[PDB]
Amino acid sequence: GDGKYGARDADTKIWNGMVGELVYGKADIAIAPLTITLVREEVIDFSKP
Amino acid sequence: PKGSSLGTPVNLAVLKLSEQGLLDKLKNKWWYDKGECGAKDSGSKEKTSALSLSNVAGVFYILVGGLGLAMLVALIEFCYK
Amino acid sequence: TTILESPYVMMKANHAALAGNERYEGYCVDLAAEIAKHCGFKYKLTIVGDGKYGARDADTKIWNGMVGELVYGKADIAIAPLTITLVREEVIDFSKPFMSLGISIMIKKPQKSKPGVFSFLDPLAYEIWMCIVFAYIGVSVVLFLVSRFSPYETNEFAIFQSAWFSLGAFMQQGADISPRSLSGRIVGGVWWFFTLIIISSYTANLAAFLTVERMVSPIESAEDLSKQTEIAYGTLDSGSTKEFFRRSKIAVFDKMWTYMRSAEPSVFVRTTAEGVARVRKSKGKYAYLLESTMNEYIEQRKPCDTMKVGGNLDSKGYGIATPKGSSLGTPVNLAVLKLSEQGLLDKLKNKWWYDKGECGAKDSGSKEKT
Amino acid sequence: VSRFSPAIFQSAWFSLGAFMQQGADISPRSLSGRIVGGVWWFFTLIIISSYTANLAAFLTVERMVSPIESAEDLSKQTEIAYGTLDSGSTKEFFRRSKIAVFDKMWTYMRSAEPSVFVRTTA
Ligand SMILES: O=c1[nH]c2cc(C(F)(F)F)c(N3CCOCC3)cc2n(CP(=O)(O)O)c1=O
Ligand SMILES: O=c1[nH]c2cc(C(F)(F)F)c(N3CCOCC3)cc2n(CP(=O)(O)O)c1=O
Ligand SMILES: CNC(=O)N1N=C(c2ccc(N)cc2)c2cc3c(cc2C[C@H]1C)OCO3
Repeated sequence: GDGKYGARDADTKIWNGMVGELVYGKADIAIAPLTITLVREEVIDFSKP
Repeated sequence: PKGSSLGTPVNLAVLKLSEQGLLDKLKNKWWYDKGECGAKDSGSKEKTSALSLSNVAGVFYILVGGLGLAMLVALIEFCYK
Repeated sequence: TTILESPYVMMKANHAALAGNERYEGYCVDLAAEIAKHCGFKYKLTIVGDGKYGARDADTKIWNGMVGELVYGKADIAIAPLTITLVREEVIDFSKPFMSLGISIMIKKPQKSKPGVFSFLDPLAYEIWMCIVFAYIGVSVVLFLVSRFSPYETNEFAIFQSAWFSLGAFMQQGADISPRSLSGRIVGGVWWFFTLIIISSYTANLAAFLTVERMVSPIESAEDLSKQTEIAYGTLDSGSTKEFFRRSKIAVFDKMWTYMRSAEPSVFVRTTAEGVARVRKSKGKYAYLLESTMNEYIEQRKPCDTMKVGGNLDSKGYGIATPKGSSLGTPVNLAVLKLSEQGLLDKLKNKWWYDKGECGAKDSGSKEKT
Repeated sequence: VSRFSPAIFQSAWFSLGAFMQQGADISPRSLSGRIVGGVWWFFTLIIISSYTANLAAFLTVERMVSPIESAEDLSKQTEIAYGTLDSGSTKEFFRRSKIAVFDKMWTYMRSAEPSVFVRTTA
């Protein structure tokens, strides 16, 4: 959506981007250059780099 | 997604593609093969080890020009009987 | 469980004194202490059996090493530099990689002093030295014509004698000419200025390289390393480094692999120390391919004559191996990322590679160019 | 290459005038003497050029030394050692310092062989 990366908002605290689409079940997988970070490993799982 | 069926198979497939060499092959395919600058860019064997030819060619040109002017002078000298 | 290898896990100077966890020091010991701080658990450091890495046998098909100790429940976790591979992910779980690596080239540090007859002409060029004689003969041929003196008036002609006079300009400052000559005055006038600029540039450039001695002569590229046979290059007798060149799809690594397979003498060595010794004894004529983690450490140790040239070739990494279905898997998987984002992993890397490295920066400035 | 038709003083006095000046022209003017003096002038030219160039190299590497009035640069060099006292406030000050300069100095003094610390000030 609108070219958003896996990022969690600060005010509304809503996950937007590929991680957001995976959290709310809108998508099944995200084969994209997504950096593995601790903030995203908590909500969605990551494969080996 | 956490608890999805595709997690482990993709986790293993990434390692399978990296150990086979397909990931590096795709990297070289879409980065260097399709790159407009295929070979090395602006890279010489070594960055000015000595002196360049264009650097002395000007002195050589002023030498040739002086020799030509001296030939002209000799041409007007022998004609004077 | 972890393997005793330099410098990841090393025994202290007083290993016999005291007991428990103080007997070991290194990178993985600080990493284990930090994991126990960010996860909270009592940990006991144990050495792997007879120093075996994570490898599955071919005949008996028995897992030996750290991976084996986790499979049969002999150990609970393996904080050790274990490479993440597909064959090991099937049996035991892996945490995110805490350090990336790749196969690199190690060569001896090149010497700068190069005395000899081949270096006196280097300050100018291969072409300028061959052009100064062309300018000299171009001046001699003009001296053949500009040698015209006043005779009452189809000439006396100049043979043999003209070349004699012409040869004089190369020795003396130039000109030579004939007395009371109008055109030779300017022939030698431009010649003297030309040779003056030439000698001035020669002396100036010679001074420039007696103060700035850099002399970086390695190609620094694997593809040109395969395109030359003077400096040999080899890997290990057995291991993933050799197998990577074996099953490689890129034509560069295939050329390197054919070169190493049809190598006389054989470029492969049994141990890593044999490759390091061959690099240190060949005086820059041998190269050794090995993982970058060991290449950098050998470069950071005495006698500092080894150097890691170029970059990595493949993308692999070390990760903490956890047993399948263990409680510590996910907390360690998250703690690794937490330590990487804080910067403690890179801080330990700089601590145990460069800070404690025998090869210091060396005194700033200084005078070693006599 | 001179008159040698069989002690000769003629060819013993001409020799030094070509070593000094530039060329090889005396009373005789022979081409063979030109090629004797032809390589000599180039040889001595290379010699004087290299002498002047190296002299510039030692007038350039003599005034590029750093005296260093700043402690930070004193820590960046290891030929000239620097130390404090075995016990006192100076050593504890280098111990509990938050600036990376004094921390580098403290690590240098802590991992010093031979020991840079002394018992007394004298
Ligand atoms: O998983 C593996 N991890 C490894 C880790 C290391 C080290 F760098 F020490 F950590 C080394 N060495 C490199 C330098 O020489 C001494 C041992 C070998 C490893 N091997 C064997 P390979 O098959 O030759 O790669 C593995 O299999
Ligand atoms: O309050 C303090 N005032 C101090 C005053 C002086 C002096 F300069 F002589 F006045 C000295 N010396 C400097 C040269 O070495 C001989 C004695 C030490 C002092 N110390 C000990 P510190 O713990 O090493 O600083 C103090 O504690
Ligand atoms: C003791 N000599 C020495 O250390 N070198 N040789 C000189 C050199 C000095 C004098 C003369 N006459 C010729 C060469 C040289 C020439 C160069 C150059 C670098 C040097 C420095 C080293 C190789 O880079 C390009 O050219």
